[PDB]
Amino acid sequence: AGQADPLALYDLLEGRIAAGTDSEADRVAALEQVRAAADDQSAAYAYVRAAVAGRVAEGRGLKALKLLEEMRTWALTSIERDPGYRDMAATRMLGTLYVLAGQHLADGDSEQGLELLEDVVAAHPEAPTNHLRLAEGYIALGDPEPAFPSLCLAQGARAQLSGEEQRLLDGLLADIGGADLLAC
Repeated sequence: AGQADPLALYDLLEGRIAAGTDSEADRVAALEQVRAAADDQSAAYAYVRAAVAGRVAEGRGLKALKLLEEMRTWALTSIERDPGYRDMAATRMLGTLYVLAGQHLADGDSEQGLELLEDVVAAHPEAPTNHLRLAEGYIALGDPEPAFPSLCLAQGARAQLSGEEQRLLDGLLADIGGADLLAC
């Protein structure tokens, strides 16, 4: 009767986000529709539920605390269903959530979010995404020294980062005084 596939909804929302053409209304509509969609018990469904809740929360400064908990809960559900889904994307998501906003989650642990990010790097060193998110976490938690090798790996393969990821990396590098000071 026209109900959207959650995975396809996610891809459409992510396309808008990449373009910068997502409004609050677009993000909220995606959240409502994935919530309404039937759960097929897959890790993918749960990942999408978490990711879309996360995008809505991100558009509210990560201060939509109930949405952060919905993200946390569905990321854990996804991991329980298949911890290898999308090369551990749900574990990476959960790690980033904790390093950035763990203090706003009852069962979150900010510092242990770094362990999740380390786990993803250990399993999937080939993806600069993983190095970028690990570096982001170390920096967020005031521990720049271990971030530098990860920054160097992310910068070295920056052509494989999404536009959003490149802007994130470039912001971290601007904050340290410029990419020219990494001295990889």
